[PDB]
Order: sequence, then structure tokens, then C-alpha cells
Amino acid sequence: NLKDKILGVAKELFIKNGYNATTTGEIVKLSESSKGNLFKTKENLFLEILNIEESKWQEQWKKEQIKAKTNREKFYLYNELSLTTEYYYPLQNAIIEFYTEYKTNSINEKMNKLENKYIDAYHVIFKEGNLNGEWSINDVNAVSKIAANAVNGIVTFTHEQNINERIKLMNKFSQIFLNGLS
Amino acid sequence: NLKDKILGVAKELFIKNGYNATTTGEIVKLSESSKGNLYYHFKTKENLFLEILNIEESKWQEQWKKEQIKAKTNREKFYLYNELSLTTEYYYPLQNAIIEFYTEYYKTNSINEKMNKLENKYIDAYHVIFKEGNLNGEWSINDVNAVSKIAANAVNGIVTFTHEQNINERIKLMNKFSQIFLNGLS
Repeated sequence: NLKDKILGVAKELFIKNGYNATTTGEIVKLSESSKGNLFKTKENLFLEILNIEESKWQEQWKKEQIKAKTNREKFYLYNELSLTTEYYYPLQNAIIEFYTEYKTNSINEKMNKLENKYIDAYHVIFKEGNLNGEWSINDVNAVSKIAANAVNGIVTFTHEQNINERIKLMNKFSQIFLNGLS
Repeated sequence: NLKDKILGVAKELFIKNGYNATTTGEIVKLSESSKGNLYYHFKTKENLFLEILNIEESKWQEQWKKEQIKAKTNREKFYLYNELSLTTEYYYPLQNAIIEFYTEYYKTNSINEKMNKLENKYIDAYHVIFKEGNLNGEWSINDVNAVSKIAANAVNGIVTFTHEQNINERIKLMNKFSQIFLNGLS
């Protein structure tokens, strides 16, 4: 598929090099296509990929959260898998570089849904954890944001060391966090 | 000094135009130095930049030294250090050059080396907070080096990915996190 071949190449460059490094010229180069083809704007093509990868990851979580009976377990598992997936999280460096370039209102709103789809996972976990009586979170939305970000950090800023120690820290985190929720 | 001048001009160049667009040539001429001198002192731009970061680390460190006197107990120093990490970063000019630099060398073991001796330094701060926290029964951590790495990165995540809303809200979430976190300790 040509349209999904650009989506393919781009994603690659966006991960390897940054959002800046990757240029519309290259995307075309390694695609045997042409500017005339493209996906009008670059930030358009990019946010497209974010959506995809966001969805791919969210789905996998589902076809996977099954192995977790308690929401406490759900929390741990989500944080762990974050470290191993091949979806969304491998693009954080790129996302960051992008964000530092949030002025055009047609963005923070065009991403307001990407922001929530990313914290939802934790929303469900925390809320249903209240429904299931595993803890007592008043400010759910907050904790969800707090967690989504703390985790994204452990995942993003330690991507330079034994993948198994990361999983160890990450688990110690989940431990620490949930223990503090009451 | 001619070394210090190069570091200074370079820090400004990077800030005004970012890492990638800044050439060692600009740096040479504006610091009134020489390609030779710059090679001798830093070999590469990448190395030059690491040295600046290193210097900033020191400054941050000394700055934190003066500031923690505001927080009597370690529990407090924890709360404070994170707040500072979030607010100071909001208006740190080098941040942009740093981002650029990272997402450009975080796939090169070479630079990735020092990047760690550097990161580690950022982490010591927490290590001290937590160690001292023990010696005062503020808590009992037995895996300090870890909780420290945990904190340093969880907090950096909040700071770096929260970027998307009013500054007061971020500060609130950061403080909430510090509350939760210090709660699940012992």
C-alpha cells in the first residue's frame, strides 16, 4: 500500500532521527514517490502516526490485560509492558521534540484526544479499582496523569541500560506508587 | 579563560540558534579563539556541548545547596527539589538545545557514556535526600540507589511530558506525586 508505505517509512525515520531530522524530502526518497503524492503537512503525517501507534498499543494492552486479575496487577503489568512494546513509547523522544515546536492552537486540541487516549488506560484501571475496592482515589484524573507521566519517564529516560533492570525499577515504582494511594 | 570564553559564547550560540545550526566556526570566531584551540579543549562540538552541560550541572548543584536550606526535613527537600525541577525547567533556555542534542546522540554509545556520568550526578541529589532520610527515621529505604533512579526519572517524566497546560496545575500535580510517592515508602 503506497499511502501506508509512507506511514511506514516515516515512522522509521521519526524514531531513528528526530521530528526535525526527518524531512519531507527523505520520506519521499525512501518511498519511490514524490512530494506531489503526500498527507499534506508534515505535522499532519506525524500526528497520523501517533494515532496509529497509539491505537496499536492500546489494543495490545487489551489483548493482554487479561492476564491480570486485580487492577493492582493491571497497573503493574501496564507499566512493565510499556517497557517492551514496539508501539507509541518508541516515539516519545520525537513527540518531545515536536511539542517544543504547541503554539498553533490547531495542535494542542488536535492532540487533546491523543493526550487522553494515553491516560485513559490508567483512568480505567484506577476507577475500576475503586469500583472493585482496591483503593480510594478521589482525584482519579490527577493520579492517572501523574502515573502516565511518571511511567513515561522511567521508560523514556532509562532507555540505555539492561532491559531487565529497567523492568526491575519499573516494578519497584508500581510498588511504591500503589502503596502510596492509601 | 579562553576555554571559559569558548564555553560561554557556545552556550549562548546554542541557546539563540540551537545545537544543530551552531557551528564550531561561529564559536571559534566569536570567542576570538581558533579551530586548534577548540580541538585541543573539546575535540568535538558534541564534546563541547557535554562540557557545558557538565558546567550547568555544577551550577544547578551549587544552586540547590543554597536552596535546600529552606527545607528542614528531607521529606521537605523531596517536595522542594521536584518543584524546583519543574519550575526552573519551564524557563531554562538551554532546554531546547538539550532536547535537540539528546534525540540526536541517544543512539551513540560514545556520547551516551558521559551522558550517564552526568545523569548520575542529577540522581545523587535524590540519593542524598533518601539516605539522610533514613538517618532520621523519616522513612526506611533499603534500596536507595534504586528508589533514587526511580524518583529522578518519574519526576523528569512529569516535568517533560506534562508540558501542556497552566503552570499552576503542573505544580499541583508534581506536589501530588511527591505526596503519593513519599507515602508508599515505609
